[PDB]
Amino acid sequence: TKPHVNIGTIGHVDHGKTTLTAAITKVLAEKGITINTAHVEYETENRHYAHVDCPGHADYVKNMITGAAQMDGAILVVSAADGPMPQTREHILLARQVGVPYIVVFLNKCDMVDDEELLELVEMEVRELLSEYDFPGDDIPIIRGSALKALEGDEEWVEKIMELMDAVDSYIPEPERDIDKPFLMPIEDVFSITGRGTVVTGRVERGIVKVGDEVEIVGLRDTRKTVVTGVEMFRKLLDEGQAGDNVGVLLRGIKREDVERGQVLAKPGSIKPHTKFKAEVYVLTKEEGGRHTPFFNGYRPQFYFRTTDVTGVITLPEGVEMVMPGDNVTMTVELIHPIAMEEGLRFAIREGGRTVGAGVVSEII
Ligand SMILES: Nc1nc2c(ncn2[C@@H]2O[C@H](COP(=O)(O)OP(=O)(O)O)[C@@H](O)[C@H]2O)c(=O)[nH]1
Ligand SMILES: [Mg+2]
Repeated sequence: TKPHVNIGTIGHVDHGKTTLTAAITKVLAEKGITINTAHVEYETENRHYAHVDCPGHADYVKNMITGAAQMDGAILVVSAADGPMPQTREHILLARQVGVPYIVVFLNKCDMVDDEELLELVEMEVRELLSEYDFPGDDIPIIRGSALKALEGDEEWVEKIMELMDAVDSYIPEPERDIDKPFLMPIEDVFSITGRGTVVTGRVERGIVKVGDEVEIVGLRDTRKTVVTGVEMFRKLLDEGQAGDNVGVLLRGIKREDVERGQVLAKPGSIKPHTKFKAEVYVLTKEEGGRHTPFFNGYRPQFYFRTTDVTGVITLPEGVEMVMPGDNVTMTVELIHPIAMEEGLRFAIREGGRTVGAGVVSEII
């Protein structure tokens, strides 16, 4: 019966994220690139959660950009004593750059703060700071609690943990399943057979492709349309192929010269080709197998999107001159060929087949 949701705690060091994570688990029970990540699983009445808490700054940066999970929502932990602090802002910004869809706030350490008027002012400030980065600060739920005192079993704080989790259960919706999204299949291989026409293999990323459906071929070249005359696997002929399936798809009236790896098939109009975009990117450290030297405004490495890579030129934001191994940066990119893309799409940066970066499209230009 029970739906799955990926969430995780964000906010400034020491504000209570790890404590809150253990309070939530305690209470609910009673009822290459390296990322340090504590994962816990727990349940409410209505839902199953996979929850990540990170120790270090770098970990949040890397988990957010090059995940593993992808957060359907985040719990912003903020100390009522202190107020929002620099990493409060940084994590809000990152969540916006990478497309964390919803936020719920837990104002923590309310056991250290009598004075209702002060709590309201800290609350108003959290709200404004959320709205600076276009989250709807006026409607976000903010619960006032104490993770410490909830683990001691103190009743009023145990109930604030439940108030949080009720809020999460209601305000953070379940992610749209991939099968209910517009059809999309990145193309891996292309075969021309004289008997049949041209078939493109790959994995359906989303939706359903049905024999007789019409699809666009998007990216690299100009968007052409066609109709699907066949779906297949090794000795099976199928009427359709769905999200997760590896299939060959037979296309009608398509010369082999007119499709290639890196293009996608897609429901007509569902996705458009682009060369220019903004992205948040994490640059790997020497130790992660990345660069050991900085790069600058000209830099022109390979961008890997779905099944292919395209050369692109990187422009740094105003007042950033260099990027070191281990930084994260918002960069603007112009690729030499268009690629089917949307905000939220993740990609790698490589040079000579060696991974130097991981990124996500934050804005299409
Ligand atoms: N007074 C009080 N202290 C807390 C509360 N939650 C956490 N702390 C304390 O603040 C410190 C940092 O908490 P922790 O969960 O490690 O912070 P994190 O870095 O955000 O994960 C620890 O000493 C906690 O015991 C709370 O609800 N009330
Ligand atoms: Mg912690």
